[PDB]
Amino acid sequence: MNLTELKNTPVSELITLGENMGLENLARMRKQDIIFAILKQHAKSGEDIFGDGVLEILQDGFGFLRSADSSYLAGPDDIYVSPSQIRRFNLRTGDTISGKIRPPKEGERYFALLKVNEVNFDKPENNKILFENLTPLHANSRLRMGSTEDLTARVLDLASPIGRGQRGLIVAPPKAGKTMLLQNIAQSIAYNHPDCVLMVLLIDERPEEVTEMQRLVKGEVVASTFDEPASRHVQVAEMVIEKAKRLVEHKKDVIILLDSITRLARAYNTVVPAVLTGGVDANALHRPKRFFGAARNVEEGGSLTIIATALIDTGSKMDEVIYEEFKGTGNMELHLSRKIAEKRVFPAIDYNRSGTRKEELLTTQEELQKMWILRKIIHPMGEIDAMEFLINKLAMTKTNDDFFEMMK
Ligand SMILES: Nc1ncnc2c1ncn2[C@@H]1O[C@H](COP(=O)(O)OP(=O)(O)OP(O)(O)=S)[C@@H](O)[C@H]1O
Ligand SMILES: [Mg+2]
Repeated sequence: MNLTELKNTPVSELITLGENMGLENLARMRKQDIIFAILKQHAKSGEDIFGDGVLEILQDGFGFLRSADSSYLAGPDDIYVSPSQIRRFNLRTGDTISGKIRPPKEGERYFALLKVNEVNFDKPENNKILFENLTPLHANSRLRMGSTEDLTARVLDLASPIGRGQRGLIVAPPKAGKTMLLQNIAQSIAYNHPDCVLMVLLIDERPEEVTEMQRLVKGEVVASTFDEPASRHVQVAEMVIEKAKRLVEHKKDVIILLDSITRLARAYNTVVPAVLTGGVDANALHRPKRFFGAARNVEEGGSLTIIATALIDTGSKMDEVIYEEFKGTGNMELHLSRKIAEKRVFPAIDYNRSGTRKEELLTTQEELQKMWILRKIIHPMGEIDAMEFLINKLAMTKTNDDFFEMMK
């Protein structure tokens, strides 16, 4: 007597019951559409129907349990929540409600929630929200990150360390090795810290890039495709960040690997304007600045760390304005050099103009002391002839032995 055995299933596989049930024809029905016909059939013979989703309260006071699998897309398989059920348990957008659901009545489109079991993976008896969580520093906890796959991660913990609940900005021009850098972060965080909920968000991304990201990354991978309207690029980011805070409310750590603040801001721009400077509404930047600005280490407990990408040298006059607005709004900067990518040289990062401010407190009292040694002999070093020196003086060693036996 259940139907939550597996909801997150592939399309061709989901037709398991489509080859077992007494269904007429299922030729032109979507994946989210076919679950609706199956759920109603398991309702025809009484039974109990369990279910879960992510809360999104609409303009009219009611909400729906949006499927995290479908990147919070609106579908028929969504579970409805009444305004009465919102007041009953103090529910806000971003909540992960789970429990028994009910079949629709006559004149009802959606399936509705019946019983509430877990809110935010916890009993309905819980407190303080992210908006009033005291935010002192990013340095009390650290996300430390001999294969060549650990070469696009080794430089990071020397060039620009990643703090727990830290605002990070990756700056990259087209074709600089940006997409796989995020895939290298995702590895050096899952294969190192499998406790903090990892969310990988991609705005206005290609269909082949999202599926590859969905494959290689362990965790929540929410993304919007290029064919989708400008409004949907917002909805996903609006839903990912609203769930993230809700988890930080439970003293839990959350890391968001957002792709392109620009591509997110370009969406936030085409969805409400008024007076322009170079094709960008100056008022529109307020909404995406709230997204990136939420990244913090909470004093009471938990963290929210957003390591997002900024696009420079796109060619567009709009994209040049966006990065300028975000220059130093974060406290962690990782530049990606154009010239190092032009001559096939990877872990391509501008070590020189890529620091990670407020460092002192993120490392031990002398963990930084042997890091400023190389940092003092980079000024006379070139650009493309600076990264080759960072491989040979690293490959023959490990992490802490990088200078103890490498000082002549
Ligand atoms: N860590 C890495 N190790 C080895 N090769 C890399 C690494 N990062 C990037 N590359 C190479 O650099 C190229 C960059 O392609 P992507 O991984 O898609 O990065 P990208 O700069 O985001 O590409 P665009 O601009 O979105 S088409 C690839 O062809 C890879 O071969
Ligand atoms: Mg890419």
